[PDB]
Amino acid sequence: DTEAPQVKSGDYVVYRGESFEYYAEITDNSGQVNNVVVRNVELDKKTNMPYLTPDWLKYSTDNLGQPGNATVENPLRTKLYGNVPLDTVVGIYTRYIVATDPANNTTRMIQNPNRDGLERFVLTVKSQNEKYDPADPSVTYVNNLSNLSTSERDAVAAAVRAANPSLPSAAKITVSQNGTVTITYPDRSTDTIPANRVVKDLQ
Ligand SMILES: [Ca+2]
Ligand SMILES: [Ca+2]
Repeated sequence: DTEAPQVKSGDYVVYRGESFEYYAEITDNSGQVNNVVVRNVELDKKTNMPYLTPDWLKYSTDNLGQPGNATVENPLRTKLYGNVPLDTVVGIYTRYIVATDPANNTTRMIQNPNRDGLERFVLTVKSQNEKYDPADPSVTYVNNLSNLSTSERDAVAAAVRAANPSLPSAAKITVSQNGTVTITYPDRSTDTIPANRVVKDLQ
């Protein structure tokens, strides 16, 4: 056996403050894979060993080291998962999935976008606001569209929550002097709802 295992992955998106779960598929001409490693291409400048960042990106593979566990008909599944911290940066990470067969052939890491979705994958970390699309609330009637009272602002905030049960429980809903709504997600990103869908002049 001189053929390394092959990997089929994809483009993975995750969101701060949210959990994620993706599955990559691994095959080998022998039908058996003994190890799968998800890793940065470069070695940890300290231990001289492979590592994986971000530290919140985890992986696990069931049924390693068993005959017939990685056939083209029934590929081996590696789970990539985690909970994205609220405080991590938003950005892209390009990482590699490398598997080893009984002959100790291991998938090669090739730094080329033409390998994206195979053994190389791009993990996009977006802000939490990008997971949600706030819905307009039932309008609140106000005396003056240019100068909302405290109680009118409170009522708008409640109306926005009532119409958006899917929003993170810890999101903060604030309302400006003209009825503009800001939804501040736990990761501090924001969405806005324009006043003209939220408030109406009483008269
Ligand atoms: Ca092989
Ligand atoms: Ca949004």
